[PDB]
Amino acid sequence: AVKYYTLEEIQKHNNSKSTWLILHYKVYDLTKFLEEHPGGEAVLREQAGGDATANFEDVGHSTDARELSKTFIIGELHPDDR
Ligand code: HEM
Repeated sequence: AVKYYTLEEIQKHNNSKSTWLILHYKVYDLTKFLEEHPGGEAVLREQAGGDATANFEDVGHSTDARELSKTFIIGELHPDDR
């Protein structure tokens, strides 16, 4: 099965308690990854609650980075909001 979230729900997760963002229609919970991110936590908090796909691809993340990102997926963006 798969859990779907709306943009309205995702937008709420951008505080000190929770940080979610969207990448390629998938929802990632990066709350506990903030301090481990090689690119820093500031670049993640700025995109929190929205779609960061372009910025993610813009810096050109490596294969290892993409493989690791999969562990943070909690669902997908609801089809109606795509
Ligand atoms: C899905 C979560 C993400 C993971 C697992 C992740 C992981 C990493 C890793 C492992 C690196 C080191 C270089 C590499 O291996 O490519 C990196 C660098 C970087 N990341 Fe991310 N990243 C994520 C999301 C993002 C997002 C959404 C942004 C921007 C909006 C971002 C901005 C950067 C920046 C600025 C660097 C530095 C690149 C450089 O110095 O060339 N990352 N990230």
